[PDB]
Amino acid sequence: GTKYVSKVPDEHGFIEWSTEENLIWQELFTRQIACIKDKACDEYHEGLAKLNLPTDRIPQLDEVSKVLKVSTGWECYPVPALIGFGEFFRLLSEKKFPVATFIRSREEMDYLQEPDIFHEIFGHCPLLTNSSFANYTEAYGKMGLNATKEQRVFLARLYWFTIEFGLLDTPKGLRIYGGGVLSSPGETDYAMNNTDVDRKPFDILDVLRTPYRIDIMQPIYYMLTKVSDLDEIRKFEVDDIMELVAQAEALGLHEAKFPVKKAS
Amino acid sequence: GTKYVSKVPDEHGFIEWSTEENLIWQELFTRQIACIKDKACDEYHEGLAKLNLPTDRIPQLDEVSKVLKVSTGWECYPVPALIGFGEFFRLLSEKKFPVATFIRSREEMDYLQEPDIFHEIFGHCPLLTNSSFANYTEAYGKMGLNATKEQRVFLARLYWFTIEFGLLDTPKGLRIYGGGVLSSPGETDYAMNNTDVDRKPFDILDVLRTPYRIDIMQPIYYMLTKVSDLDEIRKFEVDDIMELVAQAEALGLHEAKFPVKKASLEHHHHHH
Ligand SMILES: [Fe+3]
Ligand SMILES: [Fe+3]
Repeated sequence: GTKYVSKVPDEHGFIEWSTEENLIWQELFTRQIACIKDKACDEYHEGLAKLNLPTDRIPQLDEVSKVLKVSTGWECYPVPALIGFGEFFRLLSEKKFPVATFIRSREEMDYLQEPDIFHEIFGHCPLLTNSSFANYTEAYGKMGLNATKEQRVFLARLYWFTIEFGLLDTPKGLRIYGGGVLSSPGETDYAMNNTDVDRKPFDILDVLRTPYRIDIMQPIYYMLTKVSDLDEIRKFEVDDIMELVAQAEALGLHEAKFPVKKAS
Repeated sequence: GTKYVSKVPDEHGFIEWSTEENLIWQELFTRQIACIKDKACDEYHEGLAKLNLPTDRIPQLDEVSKVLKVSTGWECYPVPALIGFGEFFRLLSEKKFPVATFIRSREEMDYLQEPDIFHEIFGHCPLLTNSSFANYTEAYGKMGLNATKEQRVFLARLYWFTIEFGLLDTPKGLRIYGGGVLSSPGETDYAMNNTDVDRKPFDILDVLRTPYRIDIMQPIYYMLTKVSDLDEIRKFEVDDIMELVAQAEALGLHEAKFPVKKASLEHHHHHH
C-alpha cells in the first residue's frame, strides 16, 4: 500500500503543492470529467459550476470553502490522514467537511483505500453546495454525536449507501450522487454499466439492514429519485433515527449477498 | 463442534461425525446436486458415478480412497491442521490428496474460506477418478518439490485457474471442472451466468501472468475445451514449466483488473 500524511497548512492555511502533485490532480480531473458528463446527476454538475474547480492544480481549501460558505454555510476543514468516528461526526454536525491534505501516489492512481484530496474535493464537495445534500450531511453528523458503538455501525451503513455510493433513478436515466463513485473511473463504470448488480429503490430500513464490505465491488446500490429526496431523512429527529436503528438491530441484518459472505 | 478442534481419525482411521454434521453434509450435497445438473462437466458426472458418495452422511475417507485407488492410484489423506506448501506439493507428488477433517458450521453453510471436507470430497475427489485430471494433479505436485518461493507463487496461480476455478468451453455450452466452483452454489451461478466476467481460452503464459485475489468474485476465468486438455501441461518437464515462469517474469504480470486493485493484498501461508 502506501502510508499518507496530511501536508501541514502554513499560518495562512496555504499548502505548497508540487508540480508533480498538480499533474496528478490534472490527470485525475481530466479522466473523470470525461467519465461523468452523462453519468453524474444534474445536482452534482450544478455543484461543479458553483465550485469552478481548477482543472490543472490542486485548489487551496480556502478557495473551496469560500464557495461552500456562500452556498450552504459549509467549509472544508483540514484534518490528519486518519481521524476517528468521534471527530468525523462532530465536524460534520458543525458543517465542517474533513479533508486530509495529501494526494495519491502515481502507483495508486487507479485506486486507493484512503480518501485523498481529489476524492474529497472532486467527489464530495460539489454536492455540499446543494442545500438538500448539505443539510442532510449536517443531520448525519448530529445523528452520530451520542451514538453507541453499535449505533455508529448502522449510521456508517446509511452513510455508505448515500453519501459514498448513492445513485438516482431519474427521468433521464440512472445517475450518480455518491462521491465514492464520482471520483473513480472503475467505480463509475461498474455502478452505471454492470449487468448483474442489484440497484434497489432507497428505503431507510432496508439500507440500515444491508451488510457491506469496503474492498469488494458492491453487489447492491440504493437509488433515490433526486437529491432532494434526502430531505425526508434530514427531517427526522435524532430520536426517530435511533428508533429506526433499533428496528434494524432488533430485526438483524438482511442475509448478506454472496460476495459479502466471501470477503475477508 | 468442528471449530477449534478439527477431527482426528481413531486408530482404525474412523471419524465419528455427529448427526448435525451429517445433516450439514446432506444439505450441502442436495443443494449442490441440483446446482450442477447441466453445469458440471461430463467428466465430473462420470466421477460421481464412480464414487457413489452417500447423500445423507459424511463418507469415511477410506470409502473414497478405495475408489480413487482402483481408478487412478490416488487416496484421500487426512490433515487435522492446514499444512505448508512444501508438504502440500510432497503429498500430491505421492498421489495423496490432503483433506481437512472438519465440516463447516451451520452459520457458514453458504461460504467459508478454509476448504472443508465437503469442498474436497464433493468438489475435487470425483475428478481424481479421471486419469487426465489425476495425472495432471500428480505432475503439479512434482512441479513444486524443488520450486523457489516465487516459483511456488506462479504454481499456485496455475492451480487456482485450473483445479480450483477451471471452466470448459464445450459444444454443449460452458461447463465446470474447478472444485472451488463445483462445491459452491454462489460460485456456480456466477461462473455460469454472470455476464460481465472475462472468460478467456486457456493459455499457460496468460494464466501465469494473471494477478488474482482469493476473497473476491473472480474477474477472469480460463477455459479448456475438455479435461483431457490438461494432458498438454502434465506432459511438460519441470524445467519446461520453470522456463514458462521465467518468461512470465520477463514480461511481468498482466495489469490487474480493477477488482484486484481494490482487493486487500493477502499473504497465503497455505496452499489452495
Ligand atoms: Fe468519500
Ligand atoms: Fe480446492
